Amino acid sequence: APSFPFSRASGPEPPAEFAKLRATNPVSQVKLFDGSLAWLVTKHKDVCFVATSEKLSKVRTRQGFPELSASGKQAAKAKPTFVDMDPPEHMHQRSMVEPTFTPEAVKNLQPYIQRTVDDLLEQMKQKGCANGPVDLVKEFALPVPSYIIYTLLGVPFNDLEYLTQQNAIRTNGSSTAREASAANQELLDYLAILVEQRLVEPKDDIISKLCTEQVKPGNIDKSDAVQIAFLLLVAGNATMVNMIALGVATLAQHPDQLAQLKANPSLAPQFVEELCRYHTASALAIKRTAKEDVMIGDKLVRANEGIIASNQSANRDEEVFENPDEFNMNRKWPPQDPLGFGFGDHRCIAEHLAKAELTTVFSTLYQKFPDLKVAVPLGKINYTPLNRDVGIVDLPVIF
Ligand code: HEM
Repeated sequence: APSFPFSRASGPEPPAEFAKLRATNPVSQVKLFDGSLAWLVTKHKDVCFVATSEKLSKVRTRQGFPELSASGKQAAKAKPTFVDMDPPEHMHQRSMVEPTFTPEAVKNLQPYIQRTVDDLLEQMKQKGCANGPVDLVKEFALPVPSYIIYTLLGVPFNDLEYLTQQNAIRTNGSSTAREASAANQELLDYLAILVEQRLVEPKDDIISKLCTEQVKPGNIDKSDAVQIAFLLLVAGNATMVNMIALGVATLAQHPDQLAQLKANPSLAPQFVEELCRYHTASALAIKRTAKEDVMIGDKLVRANEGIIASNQSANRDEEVFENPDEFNMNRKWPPQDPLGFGFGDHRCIAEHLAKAELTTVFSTLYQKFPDLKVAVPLGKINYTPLNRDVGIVDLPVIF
């Protein structure tokens, strides 16, 4: 059994194993870091089954849960939030915070999302690039989702820049473990204080809603509110940063499609849909353990065996998406959903917010900077390490 996670084939490409497995062995066994074996599911139809089967569990203290690193094994000890829950506990807690992320709520947020993107673009303009390229990640891709989710949670404007840097330090590949855990503690301590404050005078933010509607009535206590706030911050922020940077790099690689976006910004929604299919930047979140024996394709998965469902592979599934390895914002879409945001009950709570952010970015960025160019040769883009989810560490641009 091959070791898993697989490495990406190159900077921007998924692992090569997935295409071979989809063709010859779509439900296979892989070896995890601790020597345990898990089942790996690679086809779109089987990923959807894994994501919805009531015979499968996300509870991480069940025997056989497929942890991918040693830190995940000890993270499993903590009291769980809804990301790690099965029905009916899952939707009991998830529903406490879902109101902010509904399509209607996200529509109402659209002026604020646009103003955030406008302000940060204008800041970048004023900084200019007269002394060399600027890092689109540091200057733009990192603060845009950070400022928005921090603001929704309830962080005041003056604290945004410090907390944005601390969260970036958490996931920066060159941070030492001491730097990353210090940044982590800094975030948790800040959130505990903000929870104490909002318990005394609620405002109009997510933490206030949790304090007023759940903590004070005693449905949860204040430490649960901190953990839930923390989950909403760290679950998707690094992914959002990567998607923004990957969209710029991808457009630099497909000049003809960038030219269409420049001439018709209203193509931004379709560009975003294809971006999220092609660059599946969160590819290791659909994990389960079997509560009962379950048959997947031609394989029997026994109770207490772990399953990893690759939505990355599913998003390149030839049986669903014609020419899946071509980036084509003008593709015709089949009836089946792309799985960039997962599937089923656990499907990303922030799918609509994330797409609204991405759509706002790519309908605005080239109207503001029509001559935006990646400043280094495209073969020299600093992608995330090949053993990690696809992403971009820094992206020098001029404009
Ligand atoms: C492009 C941006 C993003 C992508 C590609 C993405 C992707 C995903 C994926 C693949 C999952 C697993 C879903 C499943 O189990 O089927 C997920 C879950 C989740 N994501 Fe996102 N995400 C993004 C942005 C965000 C943001 C901005 C937030 C929070 C503000 C967020 C919060 C969550 C949470 C809380 C879950 C767990 C949901 C549950 O189990 O009920 N994500 N996301």
